[PDB]
Amino acid sequence: PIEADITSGQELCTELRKTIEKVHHNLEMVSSKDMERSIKIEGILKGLKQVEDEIVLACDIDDIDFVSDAANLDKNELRFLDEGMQAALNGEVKYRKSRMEFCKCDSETDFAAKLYCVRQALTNALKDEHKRVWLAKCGRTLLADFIRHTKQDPVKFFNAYDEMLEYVSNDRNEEQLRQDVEGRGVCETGFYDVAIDFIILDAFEDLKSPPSAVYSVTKNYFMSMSMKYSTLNTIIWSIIKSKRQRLKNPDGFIAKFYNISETVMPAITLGFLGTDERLGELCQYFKEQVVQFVLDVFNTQKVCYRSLEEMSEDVWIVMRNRLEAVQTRMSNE
Amino acid sequence: PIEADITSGQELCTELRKTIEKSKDMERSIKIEGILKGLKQVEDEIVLLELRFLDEGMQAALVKYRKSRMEFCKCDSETDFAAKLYCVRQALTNALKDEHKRVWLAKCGRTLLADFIRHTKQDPVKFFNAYDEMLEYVSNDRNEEQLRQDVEGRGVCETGFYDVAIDFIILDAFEDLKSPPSAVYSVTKNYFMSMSMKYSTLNTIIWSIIKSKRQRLKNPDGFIAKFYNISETVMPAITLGFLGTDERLGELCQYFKEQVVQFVLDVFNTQRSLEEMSEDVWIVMRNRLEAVQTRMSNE
Ligand SMILES: CCCCCCCCCCCCCCCC(=O)OC[C@H](COP(=O)(O)OCCN)OC(=O)CCCCCCCCCCCCCCC
Ligand SMILES: CCCCCCCCCCCCCCCC(=O)OC[C@H](COP(=O)(O)OCCN)OC(=O)CCCCCCCCCCCCCCC
Repeated sequence: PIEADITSGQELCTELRKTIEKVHHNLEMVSSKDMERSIKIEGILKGLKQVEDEIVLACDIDDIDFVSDAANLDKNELRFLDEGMQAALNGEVKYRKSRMEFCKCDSETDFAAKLYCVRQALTNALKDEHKRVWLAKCGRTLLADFIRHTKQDPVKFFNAYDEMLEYVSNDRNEEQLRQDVEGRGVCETGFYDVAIDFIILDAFEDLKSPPSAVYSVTKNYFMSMSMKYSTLNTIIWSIIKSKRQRLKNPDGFIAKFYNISETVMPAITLGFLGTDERLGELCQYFKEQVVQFVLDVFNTQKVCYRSLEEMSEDVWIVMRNRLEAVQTRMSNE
Repeated sequence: PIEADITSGQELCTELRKTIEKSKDMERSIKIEGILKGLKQVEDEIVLLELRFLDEGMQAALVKYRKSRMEFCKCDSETDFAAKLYCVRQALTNALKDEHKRVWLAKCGRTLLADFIRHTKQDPVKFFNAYDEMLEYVSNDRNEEQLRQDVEGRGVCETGFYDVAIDFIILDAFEDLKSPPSAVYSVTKNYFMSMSMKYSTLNTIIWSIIKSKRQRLKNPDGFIAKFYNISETVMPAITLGFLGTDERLGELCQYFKEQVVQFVLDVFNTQRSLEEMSEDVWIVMRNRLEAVQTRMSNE
């Protein structure tokens, strides 16, 4: 492909030189400006010929990102995958986004199966209360360390994070949590469906297509970090205030998360859409490992697709370690 | 002719430039980057290288314009558009041959927008400099060609007052304020922010957007850049007015919008001659602008 690109480019430059040559020969035939044009075109032709010979012969910010571990990838028989496969063929896998290509799967059916399996493994591993407690504490210190890195105070985030932790731990709020996400088109209420697909992955998607206004403000090389952040918080606060008006329940799941968004979104936007390579690289490492986690659990060659307990162990290992590497990347500065 | 030929080369270089944009591996990247560097250099070089008056406009199209506002002025047909418009163009430019009327209208528009920036408890000093800088620009006939190439580049047909000021700037402004980005609208209509908080946030956004737009201009001292200077200064006050929570400023904003629209409606109303309608269009214009500056002055 690249060879084809340069091949066509070589043809373009050759024709371009031919065009300039004709003009120069012509201009040569016929005032100071007339001679002036011939002089400039002459120089233009010289440079284009040199270039010809040479040919003949939201902005992502990269950051160190390479975490890997042992994987069980020696068998082709994966009853668990087949169970999801059969269920997928059965017609019991209703997705909300179908990120099959994002998960690098073969077809909707392979994604549909692997999803049904990943749903099971994640919720199964999160049956352990210690794992839920550890994961919450890790996400807290991770987002806190970042909000710290923007020279901000994460108290309000702690309040929203803790307020949200009490809601999900209290099972009496389960129906409302469903009524919310189901009203926003989410099908099941597992961790992946509500946390990964609905919140984070959509957030990484929303950060790739920001309004022309907000990004024009973030990428202003004449604004300090402080004024960038101050402007962003006002916008985010006013939008979440504007969205909170439309909610059917002011203490429901969407409102409880909007409280977290009001606090952590300003710092995250400033990271992804700012001009600081330090803050931007932190965001990319965070994004790259979260995406790599979703990529790893959707690979029969990285996790164990044979049983619930094997996959539950594997998906928890990948989740636990990816999040730690990010929290470390954040804690050390 | 030869100009078209060099224009053809410009297109070819532009396409090649984009195609080029699309240890040995690193070495090749450096080499192609150098090729792209040089290609852009020459690219830039190449770039540098009964109804009497109606009858006049009637069948005159047999009238190049930008937007068909046939409904905007509620006349019979598109062709009735071209006549009434061709007709309005002449009257405005003819009446604007008078230096006294040019001076009065400029003086009126100046104090009007200043009262606007004042209503936001702001200082219109920067606007005054931007307003004057362009007034010197349009008054100097040596900038006439550049003023064409700019507006000509944005699809404007004629260089009269109506085509550049009303059709191109004002009426476009009334439209863009009706479809604001989801972000800017939520901030202005935030009933929990003070007047100061809204204006300051709006100015930061507007200043940064115009910086992002100003980067794309072909002339940093051309007509469009001179207008962006006016926009950078008065637009924050105007946006906060139309989309804010103050009913005093909002009502003032609405009165201004209603007065300009009815003026455009009146000049496109038959119930004529070159001098007779030139007299008529100026009186309505003079009267509409005065009524607005007055209601602005008292508040
Ligand atoms: C970009 C970063 C964003 C960070 C902020 C937003 C995301 C985190 C905060 C919101 C958490 C929602 C929890 C409920 C979800 C749900 O409903 O999932 C249900 C899950 C799955 O088990 P189950 O309930 O199906 O088991 C039923 C058995 N019969 O179990 C829960 O109860 C939730 C478990 C997680 C609790 C939160 C832990 C801390 C936050 C996550 C850490 C990582 C942050 C994101 C990294 C990309
Ligand atoms: C939404 C509000 C926006 C406000 C800020 C932007 C608009 C106002 C400021 C910029 C003025 C541009 C002038 C060029 C226009 C043009 O092209 O008109 C061309 C006219 C007509 O003659 P001619 O040039 O065609 O003759 C060509 C012969 N060869 O003559 C001019 O030279 C312009 C005369 C007017 C000068 C400006 C008057 C003061 C500003 C307006 C105040 C009231 C508000 C507007 C009400 C409709």
